[PDB]
Amino acid sequence: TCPFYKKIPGTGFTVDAFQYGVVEGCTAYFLTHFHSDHYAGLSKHFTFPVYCSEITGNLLKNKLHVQEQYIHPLPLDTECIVNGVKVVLLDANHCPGAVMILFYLPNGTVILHTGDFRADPSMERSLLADQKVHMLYLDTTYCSPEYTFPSQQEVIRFAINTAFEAVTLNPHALVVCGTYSIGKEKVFLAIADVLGSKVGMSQEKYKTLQCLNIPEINSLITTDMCSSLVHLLPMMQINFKGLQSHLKKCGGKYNQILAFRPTGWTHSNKFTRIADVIPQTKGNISIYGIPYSEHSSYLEMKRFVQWLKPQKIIPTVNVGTWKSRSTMEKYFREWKLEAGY
Ligand code: NI
Repeated sequence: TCPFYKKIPGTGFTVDAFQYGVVEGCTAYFLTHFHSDHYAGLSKHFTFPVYCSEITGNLLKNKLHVQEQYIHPLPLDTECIVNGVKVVLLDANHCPGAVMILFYLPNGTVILHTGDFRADPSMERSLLADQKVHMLYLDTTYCSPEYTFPSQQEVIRFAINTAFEAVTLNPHALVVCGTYSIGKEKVFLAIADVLGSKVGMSQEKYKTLQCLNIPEINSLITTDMCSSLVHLLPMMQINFKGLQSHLKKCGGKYNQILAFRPTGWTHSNKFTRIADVIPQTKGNISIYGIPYSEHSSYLEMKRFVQWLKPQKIIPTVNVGTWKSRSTMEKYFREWKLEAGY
C-alpha cells in the first residue's frame, strides 16, 4: 500500500507513487524524474493526470508511450495552480528533467519535496529563499558522514585528462562509458568533446538522449559506432568479459580499451583522493571507477537543511530499517542543535 512518505497532507496528491495501482483519493500523480524506481507502473494504459517537467513529459510520451492527454508538463521556477493548489517546480541538480516540488497548502503550510537531488549553494538563491518551509521530504540516500565525494567538476577534469592522455599515446585505443539510466551524460559528452569524436550508442539510447533538450546534441551523439571512438554500453557490460567481447566486435579497428564506470559512492573515497584513483587492468583493458554522484554528499545535505531550517523532516530513502531510521533522526537533531533552530 502507498507509504505515508509518498503522500502530501492537505491535498489529494502523491509523489513518485505509480506502483500501487489506484491510490485511493489521489487526484494528481506527480513524478519528480524519469528513473525506474520512481516511474514503476507507468505505461500507455495509465489514465490519471501526471504532473512533471517538460523533459520528464518527453520521456513519458516517447519511451513509455503514455498518452499525451494525461501528461501535464509545468515550466520550472513558475507559480502554477494544480487542483486549486499553488505549486512550483525547481531544479533538483539530479539527472535531466529532475525537479523538487514546493506545495503551498490552502491552510498556510509550505512543503518542499526534494525528489532525488544533489544539494548545492545555488539553491539558496531560487524561490526557496522567499518563504519558510514547514515540512521537508528529503532525499537521504547518503545521510551518513562517511559519504564524502568530490565535486562533479573535479571528477570530469580527471576523466577528460585521463582519456585525452591515453588516446594521444595510443590513437588506436577505444574509450567506453557505461550507463543504465539517464543522468551523468557529462561524463561521456565531455570525453567525446576533448577527443573530437561523437559518442556512439544503440538506437534505444540515442532516442532517450533526443528527449532531453540538450543543446547541440545532434553534434555530440550518433548511432554509427564505426565513426566513433567513444562508445556507450550498458553498465552490466563494463567488465573484462563484456569488454573483451565488445573489442572483438570492432574488428581490429582498436587494440586497447579504456572504460569508465561512474558509480555512486565506493569505500575507496574515505581514503582516496581523486588525483589518486587507479584502474583495474587485464591485458589491454583498463576500467576506472569514478565517484560521479548526482545525490547530495552528507556535508552538502547538512548545509542545505541548516540553511532551510524546516520544522519537520521526513526521510524518503533508507527508511526500511530501524537502525537507519534511528541514525538519521539523530543526525537531524544534531543539525538543528548546532544551527539553533
Ligand atoms: Ni534518481
